[PDB]
Amino acid sequence: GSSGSSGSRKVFVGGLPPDIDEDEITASFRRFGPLVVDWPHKAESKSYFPPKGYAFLLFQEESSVQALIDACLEEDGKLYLCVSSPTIKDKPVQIRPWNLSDSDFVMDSGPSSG
Repeated sequence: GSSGSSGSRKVFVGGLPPDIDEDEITASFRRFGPLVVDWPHKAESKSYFPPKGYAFLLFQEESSVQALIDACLEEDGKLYLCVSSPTIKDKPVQIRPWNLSDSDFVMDSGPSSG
C-alpha cells in the first residue's frame, strides 16, 4: 500500500547547492513535466539562489510528482534524487512531496533501547 500521487503538486527539496538558480532547479526537475520553483525570503533577497540549500517545486500536473517519486531512491521513508552546479557535483537531495496526513516514517537521533 502506497500514497501514490495523493497530496498536492508542491514538492519540497533539501540539500540544493549554494550556487544554483531558479532555471537550473527547473531544468533539474523538467524531466517530469513543466513546473515553477520558489523559496522563503525570495521577495527580499539580493541573490537568485535558494537560502540554506532548500526550495519548493510546483508542477503543472500531479502525474509529474508521481513521475518524480518513480525516479527517487529511498531510505527510512525519505526519498532522494540528485543535482549539481558550477561548485557542487553528483549531490544527493532529499525529496518531500506535500501531503498533510500522519505516517510512522521518522528516524531522528537514531534508535535507542531506553
